[PDB]
Amino acid sequence: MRIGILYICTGKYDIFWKDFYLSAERYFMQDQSFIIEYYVFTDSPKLYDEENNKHIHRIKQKNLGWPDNTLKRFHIFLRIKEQLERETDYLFFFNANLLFTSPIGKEILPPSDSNGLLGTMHPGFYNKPNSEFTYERRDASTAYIPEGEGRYYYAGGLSGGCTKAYLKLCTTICSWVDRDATNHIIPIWHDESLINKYFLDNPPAITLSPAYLYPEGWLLPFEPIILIRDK
Ligand SMILES: C[C@@H]1O[C@@H](O[C@H]2[C@H](O[C@H]3[C@H](O)[C@@H](O)[C@H](O)O[C@@H]3CO)O[C@H](CO)[C@H](O)[C@@H]2O)[C@@H](O)[C@H](O)[C@@H]1O
Repeated sequence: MRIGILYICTGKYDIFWKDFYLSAERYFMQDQSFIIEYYVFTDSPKLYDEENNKHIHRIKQKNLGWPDNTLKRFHIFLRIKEQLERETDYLFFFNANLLFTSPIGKEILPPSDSNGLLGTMHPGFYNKPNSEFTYERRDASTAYIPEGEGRYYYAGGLSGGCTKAYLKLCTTICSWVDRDATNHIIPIWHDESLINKYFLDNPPAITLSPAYLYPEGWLLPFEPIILIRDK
């Protein structure tokens, strides 16, 4: 019924919201079965259409700068954590620069009987062998994986699940994030690095193809469902 969308645009990144939002209204989960809430974490004063729409929730979040912008992701999600458990059945995170090209239905929702959790295959690694996966390799990070270990390389920019299951992931990973800071370790790919470990312990109930991560200006043997805008 309810779909929480988590979205972060700080500094200039807010220039992505307008279109992400618009496309979402056309394509993403449009069935009267679903009510979509938008949690948009930003330091910008006003979003687009934020005045007319009651489902656009601006959350005041200052600019953390790179990498902490991406690194602190679950720290930032967890501020409204209690709100999130109230208002949403499912959560999904989109990288700021995504654009919906095609209709997305209930096909992507993890079942009940599952662990249900969702992840997308990184577009750069879908055609490569796991030696080529950019997994954090220092056993000093929480995000470390043994060489020749792991099934897929998962992307930072789209993830989700049952609200209860994806939050456990935010807190769990949020903690790993914190442990590494105590060791002065920053995983190589940051949150992506860490989510891949979690999805190693936790194979995701749904693994979406790279079509959902299709880069703008790459040729790939899929139809793009979701597109990645190029800066
Ligand atoms: C899709 C890509 O996302 C950002 O960069 C990601 C980076 O992309 C590499 C990819 O790893 C490589 O295999 C492919 O052939 O070329 C891309 C070069 O851009 O991959 C790492 C994983 O190691 C992270 O996922 C990075 O976020 C972005 O900055 C790129 O512009 C592009 O949109």
